[PDB]
Amino acid sequence: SISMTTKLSYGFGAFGKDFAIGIVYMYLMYYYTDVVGLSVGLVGTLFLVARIWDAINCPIMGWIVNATRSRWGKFKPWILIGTLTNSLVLFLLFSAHLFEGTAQVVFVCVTYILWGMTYTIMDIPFWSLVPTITLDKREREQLVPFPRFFASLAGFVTAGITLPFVSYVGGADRGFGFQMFTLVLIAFFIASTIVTLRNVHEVYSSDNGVTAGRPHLTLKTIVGLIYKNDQLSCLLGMALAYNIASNIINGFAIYYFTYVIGDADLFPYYLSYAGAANLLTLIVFPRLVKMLSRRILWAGASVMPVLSCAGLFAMALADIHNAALIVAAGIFLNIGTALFWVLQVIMVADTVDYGEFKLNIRCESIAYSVQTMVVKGGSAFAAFFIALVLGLIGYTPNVAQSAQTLQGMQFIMIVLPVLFFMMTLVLYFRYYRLNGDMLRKIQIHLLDKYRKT
Ligand SMILES: O=[N+]([O-])c1ccc(O[C@H]2O[C@H](CO)[C@H](O)[C@H](O)[C@H]2O)cc1
Repeated sequence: SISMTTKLSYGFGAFGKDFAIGIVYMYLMYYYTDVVGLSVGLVGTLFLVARIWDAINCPIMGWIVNATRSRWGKFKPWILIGTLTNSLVLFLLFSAHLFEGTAQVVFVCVTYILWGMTYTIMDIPFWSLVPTITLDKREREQLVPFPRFFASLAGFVTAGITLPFVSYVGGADRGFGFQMFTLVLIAFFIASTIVTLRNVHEVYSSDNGVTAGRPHLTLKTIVGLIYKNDQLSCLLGMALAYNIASNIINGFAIYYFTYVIGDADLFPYYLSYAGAANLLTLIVFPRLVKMLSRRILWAGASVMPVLSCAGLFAMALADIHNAALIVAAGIFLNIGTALFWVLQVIMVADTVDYGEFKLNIRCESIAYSVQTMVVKGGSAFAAFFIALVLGLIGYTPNVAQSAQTLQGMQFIMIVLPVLFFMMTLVLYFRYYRLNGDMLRKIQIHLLDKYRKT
């Protein structure tokens, strides 16, 4: 039994954790372009460089978390530090409207990077608590839905309430409203950190005496344990492919809603229905993973978005008008993404257990470093592939193109995510082994091996 209290406290921790970044991810473009007034090229270059640099930084944070011998634990201290420092840096991030000229181009450039690193400090260790809470298949299956559901809910309520709050509190001074809302986020986020730190207790931590973890390891060694843990490498590839495809699809949606108005008030309906789908499929995930195989659910996680892509491909070939097609594609995609995230967290935990099984080392921090690194690098790589595709199609001037050229660009933008999803499902079914009796073997081997000295 995982104490219902620990489940709920981890859920609220995840809520506060993703409620502090959803605003950034979603409206930092709007803030920096519509409020601060910075060139879109500057913002894009900064975002891409920062994602690459944060992805490079992630394994560094994993090494840091692994080598930290502390009282609270090897995770909670960095969780607290990252939470507080990232709260401060988020407030500073959205306080950019105050400065002007180079002074703010530096400010914006200095805060943003600091916002990305700081979050890493708390992001890697937080999820590293999943493997230490339990080692059982079904207990993980019923543990992770709580945090994933709460994170998704944070994202959607952010989308719903952030603009109303800014308009009501600040009005003309939209930047003041943004930073006041940041304060709301900080309150929820710090309270969530306190809750998770107090009520979540580590059982199978690498800082316990019976575990096989070695604190005094090098950065070369740790990053090599990604390659040695073939299952973690397979997870890296799969998650990178899934993230690249999901980022391409989300960019398509951003263009087809922001630039192409489509129909008025289609985006609110789409967002509401898609959030319902996401949160519901997260709520029923234990029942589904009992009824259907975990493998079936991963296959579905990749396939359902592919069905969305195919449907809206058909819409591209025909008239791009059906709102039902759009909202149904969103529903399918959100079901898939929820399944993916739940299964991915469980799979990172399974990979740390398999690392102890094979290499005789327990490193949670590195597996979740791979998770976050892949989140950043998927966006970066999706940008790279999109730029390659657009340059190949002849959009590299970005001045004016044939309508047929634009439609073919849409077609390719649709097919590419499908290729990446096929990559992830193919790689999962060809190389991944931690799903069945192997999971039980690793669990029993670890429990039996957990005998002092
Ligand atoms: O498609 N998006 O815009 C998008 C949504 C959520 C997100 O956050 C996830 O990746 C983070 C990595 O820093 C944290 O692991 C966090 O816990 C995850 O929920 C990242 C991007």
